[PDB]
Amino acid sequence: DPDIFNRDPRDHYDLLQRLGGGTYGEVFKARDKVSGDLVALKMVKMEPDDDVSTLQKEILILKTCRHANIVAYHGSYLWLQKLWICMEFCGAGSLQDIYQVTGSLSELQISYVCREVLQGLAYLHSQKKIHRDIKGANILINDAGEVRLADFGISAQIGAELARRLEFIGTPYWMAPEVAAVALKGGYNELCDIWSLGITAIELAELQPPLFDVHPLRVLFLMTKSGYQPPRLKEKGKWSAAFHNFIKVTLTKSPKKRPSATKMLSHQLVSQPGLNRGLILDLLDKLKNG
Amino acid sequence: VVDPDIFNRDPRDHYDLLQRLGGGTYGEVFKARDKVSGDLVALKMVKMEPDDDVSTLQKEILILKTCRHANIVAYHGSYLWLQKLWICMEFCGAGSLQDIYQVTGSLSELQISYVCREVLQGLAYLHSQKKIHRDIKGANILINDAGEVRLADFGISAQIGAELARRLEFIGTPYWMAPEVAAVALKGGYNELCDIWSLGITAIELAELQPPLFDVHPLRVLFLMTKSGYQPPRLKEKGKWSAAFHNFIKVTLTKSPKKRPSATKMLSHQLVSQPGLNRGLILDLLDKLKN
Ligand SMILES: Cc1c(N)cncc1-c1cc2cc(Nc3cc4n(n3)CC(=O)N(C)CC4)ncc2c(N)c1F
Ligand SMILES: CNC(=O)c1c(C(N)=O)nc2n1[C@H]1C[C@H](C1)c1ccc(C#C[C@]3(O)CCN(C)C3=O)cc1-2
Ligand code: NA
Repeated sequence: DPDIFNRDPRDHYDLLQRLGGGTYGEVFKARDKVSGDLVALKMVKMEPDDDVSTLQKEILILKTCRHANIVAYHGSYLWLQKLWICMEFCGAGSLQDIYQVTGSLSELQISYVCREVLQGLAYLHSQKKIHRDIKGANILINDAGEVRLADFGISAQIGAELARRLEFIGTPYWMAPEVAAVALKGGYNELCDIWSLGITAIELAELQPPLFDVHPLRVLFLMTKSGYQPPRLKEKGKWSAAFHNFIKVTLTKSPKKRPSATKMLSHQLVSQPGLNRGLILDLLDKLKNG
Repeated sequence: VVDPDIFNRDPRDHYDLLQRLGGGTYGEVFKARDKVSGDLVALKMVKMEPDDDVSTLQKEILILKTCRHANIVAYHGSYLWLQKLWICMEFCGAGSLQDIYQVTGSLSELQISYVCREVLQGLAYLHSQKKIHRDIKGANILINDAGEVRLADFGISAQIGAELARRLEFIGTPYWMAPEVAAVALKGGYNELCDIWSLGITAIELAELQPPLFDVHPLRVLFLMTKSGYQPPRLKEKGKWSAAFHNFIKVTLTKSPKKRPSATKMLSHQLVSQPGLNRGLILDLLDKLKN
């Protein structure tokens, strides 16, 4: 790929500190040596006997993605078999990091977050791209209180596996149509991000998604049973009917009836006036006071 | 561990390798003869390393040793020696139905009806054990010297099991995951009824010596099955086949998995329940092969 910078990222950036994990790779905070601007660098090591398809898909996803509510992609450096993905810096970290200090968010704060994530998802889905990993840990906040979607590692893995299973599909002349549809289209569509956002709205309201106490495998099994009920907000009178309805429609069980991102953006909870980053600046102020 | 019952010895202590089978189609399968008794077996060799992931093989052997049925190829055990695993199975002199019809030509309706009944019995057993074959085809249906029909090649089935095992060990935190995504993660997006469709295609293969659309690009064929107006394939020669055979093709090739009948249900279909079906039809096929 000619877009890759074939040089050492330390040519341009002072590495400052490790910021955490992600779906794969280590993320570093760094500073532009010329402008003094801050960035984050997701470093992915490519070891000798490694399939790099997932990494290549991640770069492919980001190369054509330009939307304010998606963490900006500035490019990638390949050096000493390490790929450094350079991106926009969001100084406050993830919402999950934040609410573990501040406590649960207010309804207006959640409404701003949901509106901003929905704007990002509409753009992503308009590119036939899926996030598939929406949660508080993947919603980043910068010092201005603005909302950014991050970590496409899961998205990239899904696209690489789909391309791989397709390349190694062999002769499908005996294959049933439902198997073929799964091989080409994966078994679901972008509306899974709308459900995840509804669960995130509960997360931000209650500091954990439903059934977080339950073993992950057990949770998978419960969601596939006939009696599975979409979760609800635990405290009824704490939240408006608009918030309850938002949760109800985003958590529609059938994907055939789950509304799209663009449709959800006309929902009154996220289309109401007065939603601005200042609501999140207030949250960041709670952080600043222990 | 690949299998607690592995024989930690070289199978060539006991067998002489006589010839490779499949010409690469079946992989490294070998006709082998017992050095002492002269009994013939099939040894399928798979190369192993320390770094090699053994999950698929482990699943394949688990399937073979736990799914003993009259219509599944017989499994005699596995040898591990010098980074080579050998799967020992019964030897079928005639090979697969594809081997046979490339010599004999198209099978008769009764012979195809008998194969379908026997395969459905094996599938009904497999599905009853929460197993999916997912690669039913003429090349994977063996005919032994006694004229018995036996499903084989559980490699795709093993792969599917190994993918599910890896998704669940690395499931992470699925608390934000949508129900339809959890269903695909857990159940794969389809069910054992895909095998019923594959048998319908196989019945056409045994009658015409090619599956429908064999001359169309594989990726093109895949896409067509996802288009709303996909018409399931039919038998070419209408006049050659009975109404029951056409209807059997119709029902197995129900494109909606919600309406496709199960293996046990399909066994009460008029075609595969008719009294004229007996092993002699296949022995007759073997007699034709021998001539
Ligand atoms: C079908 C198959 C798959 N798909 C994958 N892995 C193994 C087998 C598999 C093949 C067998 C083949 C034979 N015997 C014959 C006889 C002939 N062939 N093979 C082909 C050939 O080479 N000739 C020259 C024609 C006659 N016996 C037992 C087998 C067995 N137990 C298997 F599991
Ligand atoms: C103060 N700040 C951060 O703690 C930050 C930023 C930050 N920018 O500030 N990022 C992370 N963290 C931490 C660590 C972890 C959360 C993480 C994990 C994965 C990704 C990613 C990614 C991409 O797939 C590649 C490029 N791109 C636009 C993606 O989405 C970013 C981050
Ligand atoms: Na072979």
